[PDB]
Amino acid sequence: MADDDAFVHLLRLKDTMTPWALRAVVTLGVPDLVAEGEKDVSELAQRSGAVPDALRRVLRLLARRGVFTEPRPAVFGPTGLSRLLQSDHPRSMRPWLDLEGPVARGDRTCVHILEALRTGGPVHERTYGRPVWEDLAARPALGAAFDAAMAQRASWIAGDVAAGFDWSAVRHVMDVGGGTGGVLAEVLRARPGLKGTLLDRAPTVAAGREAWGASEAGQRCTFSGGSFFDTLPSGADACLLVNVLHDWADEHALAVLRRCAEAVGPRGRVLIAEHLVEEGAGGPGAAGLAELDLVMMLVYGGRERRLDELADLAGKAGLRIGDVSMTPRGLSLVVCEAET
Amino acid sequence: MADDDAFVHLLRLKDTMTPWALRAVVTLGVPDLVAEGEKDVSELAQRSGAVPDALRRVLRLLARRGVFTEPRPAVFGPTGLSRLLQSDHPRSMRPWLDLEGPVARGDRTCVHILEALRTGGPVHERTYGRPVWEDLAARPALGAAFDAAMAQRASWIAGDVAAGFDWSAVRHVMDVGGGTGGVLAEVLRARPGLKGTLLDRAPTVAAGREAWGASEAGQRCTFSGGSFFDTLPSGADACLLVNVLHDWADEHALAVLRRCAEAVGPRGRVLIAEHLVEEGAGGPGAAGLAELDLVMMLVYGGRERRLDELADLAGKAGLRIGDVSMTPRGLSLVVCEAETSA
Ligand SMILES: C[S@@+](CC[C@H](N)C(=O)[O-])C[C@H]1O[C@@H](n2cnc3c(N)ncnc32)[C@H](O)[C@@H]1O
Ligand SMILES: C[S@@+](CC[C@H](N)C(=O)[O-])C[C@H]1O[C@@H](n2cnc3c(N)ncnc32)[C@H](O)[C@@H]1O
Repeated sequence: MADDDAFVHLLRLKDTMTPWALRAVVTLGVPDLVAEGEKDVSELAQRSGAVPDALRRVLRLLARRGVFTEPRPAVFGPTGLSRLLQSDHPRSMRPWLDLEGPVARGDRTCVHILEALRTGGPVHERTYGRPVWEDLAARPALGAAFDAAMAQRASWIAGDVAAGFDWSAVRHVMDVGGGTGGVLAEVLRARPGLKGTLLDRAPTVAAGREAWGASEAGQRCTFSGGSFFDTLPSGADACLLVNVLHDWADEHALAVLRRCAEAVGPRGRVLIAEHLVEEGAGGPGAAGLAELDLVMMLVYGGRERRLDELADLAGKAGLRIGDVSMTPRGLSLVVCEAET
Repeated sequence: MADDDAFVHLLRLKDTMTPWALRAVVTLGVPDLVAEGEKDVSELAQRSGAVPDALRRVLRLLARRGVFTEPRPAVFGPTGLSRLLQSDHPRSMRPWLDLEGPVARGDRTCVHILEALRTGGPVHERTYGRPVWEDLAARPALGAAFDAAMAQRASWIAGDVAAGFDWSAVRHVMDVGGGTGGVLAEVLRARPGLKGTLLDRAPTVAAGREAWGASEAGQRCTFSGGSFFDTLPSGADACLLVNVLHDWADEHALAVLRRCAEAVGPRGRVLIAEHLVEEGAGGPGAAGLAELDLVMMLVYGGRERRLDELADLAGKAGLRIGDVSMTPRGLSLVVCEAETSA
């Protein structure tokens, strides 16, 4: 009749084999290997690095959850769900579940949540020896993979941010923590007379240059490698913070906003774009954001924030909330000017 | 399926924050703390060992999943779900989720699942320094907590074992690997005429002696400390194996069946009570059993087995599979006898 069984509900929540069965199978590329059709375990185990027995058993669980079909014993075919796990797929989940990549690799922190509760700080260092940014920097290939994954998210959100802000009284925009520059590229091409500056890590900006630095919009952008905890390049009236504040704890997220305020001068405008948490939660939107927030606590030192917490940071960095809007999709867009 | 529906369902499957939030919060005793009613985070944080902000954010994820209530910001209260996580509770799930206890401790092995596909064998040693049995033996407190947690699963299935078998042909049963012996005890007083023996480790059985060795059932039961891989005690005409084979890789599980086949002699019984995996997809619990099988692979060297995986193992010990009937509660029961006859 209805969904009233508290015991069953608890069984849904406590499963930890399924999420790591899932991640592992994506890492070993089984969605790709079965995309064509039914494949028996001997074959799937050979191509990936796997023991046939173990893989049979891991796929059996995931087949009980509808990720794979098993029409006979030890043969596994594709489903609507496995389509979404393929590299092939337009909006693929692969970069977020692949343990080769840095994003899913950070989910190994889940086992250290107790220490995270004791110290109130991140546990990426406890899992891997160094905290997230340090070891993404010491392993460039991991850093490149991080940047490529983030570029997939940015690419979806770009056209919306470009439209979502007013660019009339803006002559030079700085994308601070802008990744490969997917958002800035859109802003500039949408507004032919804008100057741009991509500020990020050196190999990140350089990979961004290769991608679109030759294009019409690329010509009107300086690709400036560096750190946004230091002083920023001068002469930007607008600074753009698209999904960077939630990576950082309160003192560090503050320091970024200070450097952005410093960079834009008085009556300069710092433009923030995040998904913000909302007190009286809701269904799938708020639950997903609360999950993501624990990823921020464990991997990074960060946090998803409400509008009012964002306001407490802006006030301590000589800024004030001007115009809060929202993209027809849920991404909120806040413009901040200077005080006095 | 179609894209968005598939997408929704995948999000449920991929979530690793929730199940560790849940285990963290159970380890800290937050369900006990809110049993009386709403508590502020300040008090929860103070009474757990926790930073308030860290705990708050953990609790609001679990709030959106229905484990706790949050009626105003930063206050958390009990639910039907949290009631089941109290130590207090009769059907309590705390021992399966408390990371200070041995069961949930094993769940940390999930992060090394790729290594387990690489080699095939367990990764408890990779995670903790020793394989599951050896650091359970090296930490007496975990050893008792394991036996207390296994006795709770024994408690809910012992009635079904007694009525599920025919004890008429039996004189002296021996519950091999039987734990504290909740399955033997319910067997010995539901059948007054029988004798008993409980083989497990010495502190496991001496604790079982303290629990019910004084009772009327316990007077007829020899509480023997030992190892079921070595020669079993002499003079039983049946051996009982209640959820003991799924802990062991084929080769160790074989050795256990041989000692059971040897101990009873010809015209004896080896009675096996296990949850068996089905080739199709059962329902429900094939999902749950496939979940458990992955724990058995990662933590222990073990496996959930089909009837025929059992048949092969009993076969190689000179046993055949006789009667195969199933409990209402879903447990398969099989009487094994000597392979070759008359
Ligand atoms: C969430 S990401 C990318 C956000 C970007 N708007 C996007 O969606 O592609 C945050 C960015 O901050 C950058 N970052 C981290 N620490 C930094 C530092 N000290 N200086 C400059 N950039 C940094 C990362 O390299 C990354 O590109
Ligand atoms: C799954 S449990 C037993 C379940 C229990 N009979 C019940 O019905 O709840 C596994 C048993 O194997 C036992 N065990 C582990 N190593 C052993 C050894 N060397 N000798 C005897 N028993 C051992 C454990 O103490 C534990 O009681």
